[PDB]
Amino acid sequence: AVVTAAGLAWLRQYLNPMGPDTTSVTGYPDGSAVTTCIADYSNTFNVSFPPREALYCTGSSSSEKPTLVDADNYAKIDKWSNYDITLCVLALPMLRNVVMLRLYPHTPTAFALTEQTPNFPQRFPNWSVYSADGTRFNNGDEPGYLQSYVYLPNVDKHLSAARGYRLLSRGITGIFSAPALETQGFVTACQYLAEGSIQSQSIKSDAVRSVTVNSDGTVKNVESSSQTVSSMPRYVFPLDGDNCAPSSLTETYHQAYQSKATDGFYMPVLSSSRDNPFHPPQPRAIAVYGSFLARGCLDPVSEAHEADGPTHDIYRLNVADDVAPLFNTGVVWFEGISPKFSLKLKTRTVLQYIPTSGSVLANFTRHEPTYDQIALDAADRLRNLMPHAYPAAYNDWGWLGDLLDSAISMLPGVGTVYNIAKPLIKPAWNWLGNKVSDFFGNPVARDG
Amino acid sequence: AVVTAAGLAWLRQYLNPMGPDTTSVTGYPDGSAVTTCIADYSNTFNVSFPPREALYCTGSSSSEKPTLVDADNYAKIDKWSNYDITLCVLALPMLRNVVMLRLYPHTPTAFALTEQTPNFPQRFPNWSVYSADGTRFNNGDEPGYLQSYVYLPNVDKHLSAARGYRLLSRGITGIFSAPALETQGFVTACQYLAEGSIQSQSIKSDAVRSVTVNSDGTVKNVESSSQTVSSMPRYVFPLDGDNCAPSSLTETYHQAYQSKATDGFYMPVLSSSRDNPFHPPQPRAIAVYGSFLARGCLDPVSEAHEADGPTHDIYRLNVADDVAPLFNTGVVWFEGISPKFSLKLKTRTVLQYIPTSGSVLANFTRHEPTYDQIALDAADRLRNLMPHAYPAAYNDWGWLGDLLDSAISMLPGVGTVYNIAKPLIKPAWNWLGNKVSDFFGNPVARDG
Amino acid sequence: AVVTAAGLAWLRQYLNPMGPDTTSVTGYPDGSAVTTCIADYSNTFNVSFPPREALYCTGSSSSEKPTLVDADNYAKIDKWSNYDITLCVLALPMLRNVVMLRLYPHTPTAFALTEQTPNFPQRFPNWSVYSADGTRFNNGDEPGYLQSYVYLPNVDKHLSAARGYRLLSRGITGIFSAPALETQGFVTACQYLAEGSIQSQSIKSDAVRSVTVNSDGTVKNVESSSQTVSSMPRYVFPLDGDNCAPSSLTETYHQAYQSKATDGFYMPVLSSSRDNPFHPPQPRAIAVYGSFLARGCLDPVSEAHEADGPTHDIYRLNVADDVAPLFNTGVVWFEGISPKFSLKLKTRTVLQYIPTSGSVLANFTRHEPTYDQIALDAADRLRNLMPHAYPAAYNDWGWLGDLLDSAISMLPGVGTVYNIAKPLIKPAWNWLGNKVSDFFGNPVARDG
Amino acid sequence: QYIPTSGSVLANFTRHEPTYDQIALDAADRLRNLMPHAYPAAYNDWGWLGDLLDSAISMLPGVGTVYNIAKPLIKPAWNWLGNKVSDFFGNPVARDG
Amino acid sequence: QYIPTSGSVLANFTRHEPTYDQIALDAADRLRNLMPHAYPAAYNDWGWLGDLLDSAISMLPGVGTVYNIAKPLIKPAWNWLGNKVSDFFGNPVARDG
Repeated sequence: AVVTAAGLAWLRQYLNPMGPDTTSVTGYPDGSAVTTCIADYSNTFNVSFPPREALYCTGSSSSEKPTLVDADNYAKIDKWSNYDITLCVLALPMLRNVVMLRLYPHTPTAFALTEQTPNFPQRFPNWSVYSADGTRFNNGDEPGYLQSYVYLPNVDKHLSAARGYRLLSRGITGIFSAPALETQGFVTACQYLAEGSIQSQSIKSDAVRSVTVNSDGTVKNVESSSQTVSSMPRYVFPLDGDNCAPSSLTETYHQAYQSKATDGFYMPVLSSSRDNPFHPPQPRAIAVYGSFLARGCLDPVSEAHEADGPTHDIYRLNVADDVAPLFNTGVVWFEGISPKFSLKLKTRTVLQYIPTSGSVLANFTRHEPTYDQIALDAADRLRNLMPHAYPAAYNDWGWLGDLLDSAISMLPGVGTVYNIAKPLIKPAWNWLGNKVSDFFGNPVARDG
Repeated sequence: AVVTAAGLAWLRQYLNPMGPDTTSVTGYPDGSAVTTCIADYSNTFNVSFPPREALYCTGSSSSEKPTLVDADNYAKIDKWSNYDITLCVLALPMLRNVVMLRLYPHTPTAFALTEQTPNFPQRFPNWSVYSADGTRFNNGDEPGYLQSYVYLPNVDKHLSAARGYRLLSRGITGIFSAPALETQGFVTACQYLAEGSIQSQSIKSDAVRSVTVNSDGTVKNVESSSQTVSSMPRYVFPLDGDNCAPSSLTETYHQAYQSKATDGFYMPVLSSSRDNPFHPPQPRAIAVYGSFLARGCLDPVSEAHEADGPTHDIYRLNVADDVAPLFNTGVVWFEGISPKFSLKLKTRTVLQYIPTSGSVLANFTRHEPTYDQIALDAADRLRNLMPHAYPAAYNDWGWLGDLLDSAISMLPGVGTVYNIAKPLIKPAWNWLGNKVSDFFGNPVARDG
Repeated sequence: AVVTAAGLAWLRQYLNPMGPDTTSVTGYPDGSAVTTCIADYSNTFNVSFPPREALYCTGSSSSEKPTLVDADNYAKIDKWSNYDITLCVLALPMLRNVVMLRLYPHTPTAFALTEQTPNFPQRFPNWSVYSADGTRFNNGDEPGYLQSYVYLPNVDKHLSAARGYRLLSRGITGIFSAPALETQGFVTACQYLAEGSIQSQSIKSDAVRSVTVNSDGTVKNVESSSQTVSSMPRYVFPLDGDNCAPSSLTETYHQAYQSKATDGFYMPVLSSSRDNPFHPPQPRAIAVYGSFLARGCLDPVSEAHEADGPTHDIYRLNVADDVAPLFNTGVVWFEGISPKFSLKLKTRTVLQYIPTSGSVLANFTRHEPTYDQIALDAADRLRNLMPHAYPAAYNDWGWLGDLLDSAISMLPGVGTVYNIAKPLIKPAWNWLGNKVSDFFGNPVARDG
Repeated sequence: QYIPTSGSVLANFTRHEPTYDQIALDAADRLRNLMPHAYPAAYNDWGWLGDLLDSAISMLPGVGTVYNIAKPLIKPAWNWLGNKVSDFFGNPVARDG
Repeated sequence: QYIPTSGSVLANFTRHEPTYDQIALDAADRLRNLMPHAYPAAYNDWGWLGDLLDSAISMLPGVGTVYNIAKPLIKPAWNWLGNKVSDFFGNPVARDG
């Protein structure tokens, strides 16, 4: 009838993963009655304009031979560094490979993805180049953008030795800095559910064509093996790359966060469901849904045109991982950024494990099978009205917890004891104009 | 603690889509906090016995060459027109192709479906013929039935330009008319959940057989490529065609609607779940599950008989669409209908969109992120006790809303303020015998 | 506002399927408003050490020729019978093939499964031998263990003639007996959700290699058909075979049951969800997920190494069935058992059907569309705190129903009438030490 | 606003709200001659608008007035160059950007 | 206890509980000289420990005491060979194994 302490702690760490008060770590309040070990991974990365030494090509040049550095095509990327640039970060719900960084000479119209599988995608300190025409880059082409994955190795090590897992919370902080008189730029951030699933794309086989012209050998096996079959199963994400441009995200989602570049960002990615069950680690190749070209059976056609129906393009990422289901995909854009910028990415990922017998995690187990329906219902309440992101320095929200959680905890059903906690009003998160008001109307003076 | 106005409006439009009072259009009460545009499609079609000009063949005759009219096999269909006929309408949850019309010389024992993919399925004004032996029809065969799809083009246009969608409500009205002294016939209607999913059927490849008899060429590649693989993924519906006969539906479902033909029908198709999340438009080829023939591994067998296990037949519809998940499939039968009938089909489909930037829908957005748990719980309450259909003229139900919704709104939990609203009794929808009583025992005198 | 009688009856039969008081049979309290027929299957089997006549080989020896008895390799199994043995029972949610029995010379480190598909898996009275090296057994090998499936034929007959089905409850009782002075041994039991799904493994095709050396025939079709495709779809269970050892299960799950062998076991398998919808009978080949070997795209690799990514091994069971989704998988181990033991397996499976018109089930229908939200919420409450198993003789629990169900029925929301029913404390199910206390602290003196 | 043509796209987004309000139109005619032609780009969500400015101006039109007095109205001074901005009721406007 | 090194495995299992308790440390220093060096293998879950022994010893340290008297403490006799074992408060210890 009242929210417990463990439920409140879980709610605070779920909504504010990188808050200063979040020191203790608590599990999901479902009373699973299983031996669990909760792991907290805090990582920091300093991303700036990469040098030539950490830049590789994804084209067919690096097909069999391993990663190849740029053959001093770095002059074009220096030309990029002449003017302002754009920096996209894309946080898919993958456990390792927490975010994908991408660098553009200028803001693109869409989050494009190469149709051919890239060769040797690079972890964060190294980058991989992609051409301007939306294809993989070989030496001598025109570079279009740079891409890298921010990888957590300890997550991989611990996921190997676990019966099951579930993501408890994840937050990404974007401390931005630039030289004086070069602080111009804008930051946008948005979360939305891209519910991926295990799917296989439709591919075609090859028909054999043998013409035996021998006097006794005249088989002439002209059989048509060119039928339509299913490819290897992959975990495909329905992220709308064509609608991932910053302006579309701002005008589509009301909780999207916009501010000046110097404010940075702080995205506490949120789950889209109220139940968070354990899952066995099942890494798979990740892919992203594209769009279809041939209408196929979308119009009255014949049998032969059934096969080439609305088959959506699947973009292989050449990255294997197991994803946290029902968790939002985040995307932030830094537009018009000075090329000599500096972004301190600080990611906190807290997730629960069921240890395997004889594994390392078995030495850190913790028996807290606490249960709290009120906390879960409050999270389901709050999911639809929290902002998608906050300024990087906006931690330790006063309204959270003793007011916001308390105010939202008595709507669920009528399971309420205290008559009235506090009236709740619609906040206005206008960081660009310095007219920010919280959920209770109290103003937010700038703390940074 | 009390149902809001928006929740009541959504509930009324969800349960009575074609009610006269449903003028305003309201979104799903979940407080999605997204920019949405709600589109209402009202369409009217006059279906009667088709002439020869609008009748095409689905057989291999129209394989490469486009649709072929009947080569004056129309005499047999005129012979159909000599006696009474049967008219089935099947409303699958497909967004476009709202219903499938089918014309039979007499009531079939099951809703059969051709094993081979039909050639050029026809939109409503045109029809396609299928043979009497459950196969596709070429000229010179014996026609078994006629089939057509009722297509909504504006739905396709708007679905192209949308990040996401969800079906809000759908209703189908069946105004029936016939010449005087030819009003005999019966109408049956039933809704049931056919939860489709993306599945691929099991097919076989072709083994190459090359016999090189040359003096130096004696390779003899006899390799067996004839293995079992997966076909193209399709959205498959588990509709029980073998159990779709009118009598079985009447004796299986208590809420099934039965009446005289002149009463018509009015089916407000209902969702089977309480959550209606947005989904990205992902059109796919539609198919229907059949039944298996070879038991396979249902009995102790060897390895070689693993492949030919219980593989269910999949009937390709040669139609591509994206379906509304968790929505009931409706089916109505008009049995013993005079051949010179006239059915006015009136379909109302209201569904929500997330507009894409720069699209047409962006000019009609409407920001109403209202939330109402009571309305959703009331819908979950009511799903299991509303009739599957009503007579075509039975709109503007008095019991709905201020009594039925109010009576059902205080069961959910104990979140109740008003002590007692109105006692609820079991209705008796006996339209055949004119002994209809509503949910509160009040009689229903015939209004048409 | 109060739990009905039908809801209480369903809850009692769901939590205590084999209780003495469970005489009447009641359906799921969801008010489906469908014609249903509830079938109760009670079966008894006497499993002991099999004789040579009922022992077959799974290897390639019995590939085309049917099941082959052991060519008097039974001396090694007699050597097994010299010392103590181990007996595992694995209750997957398959409707028929209720349990899988397995006999080991000594406790294994994991629940291994053969990589090659076994030939002719045997129903319970017969067994099939598997080698000690985790491979199928031919005559002359080293036997590793024996395996059999306990099959219910009436379930198959009734599932054939049904539109839909759902499992209502399932319980397995393990009455254990042994000769005097040979009662040593231990019993362990554990339930956990292994949420299976329809998946297809990644396989490879065969590239054709034709070398035409004729003077005019010089085609040289060297085309590479060796691409990666999807195999036949199968229902795959993510049961952790590597973590199914008894000790790991005991140390992982708090509700796992441990006792002496003579106590037997009684596992009332429980659902993992609160909704139990009807499903059409769709038998499929069953398989079990293994583990992957090649990391593949888990590390930065090229395009050619995308295919051999983290592809998990899929172990075909060569058994076709339709499973009850969202139901727990049970596993019990009898360790250190005297070889001349005797286990009376008593399985009770109660499940609901929607009869097909003209079928046998249509003669036993029963119209009880009762609805009870409180009972379902109470089941969701209780799922996480009931023991996974009880001693075989521990039926008719006093605490159940008028106390435990009543005590748990007033937590859900605040939909509560009676002020306080009874305080609930944490039970201690220490059957090994005879210090068992129930949910209310009352001791449990040994009744057997 | 549009009047949709039959069979056009707009016909799928119609909305029947034939509401009438003479007071609002008269208030707009009142206010046209005293609102500033422009504001700083960040000066949205004016506090004085609506519950004060519209209310203050809504009782001048004719004598169709119910509430005796809403709020006195004074002449604002929109001096953005010198940071001496005062709204229609004399309250100062501190710089929000 | 460990202080994890950055990037090590232990860093994934840290736990922030900087609790401080002088009374517990003083009680341990109190108790070190009067606990038996060993017990029978089956003699776990001592009844006297904690709510009596720790409580009885927790009010000797200094005079930082709130509760007037917890329980008198007497000299135990751990004679396991002769089955005449008495705990710190004189209660006998019947053989549990």
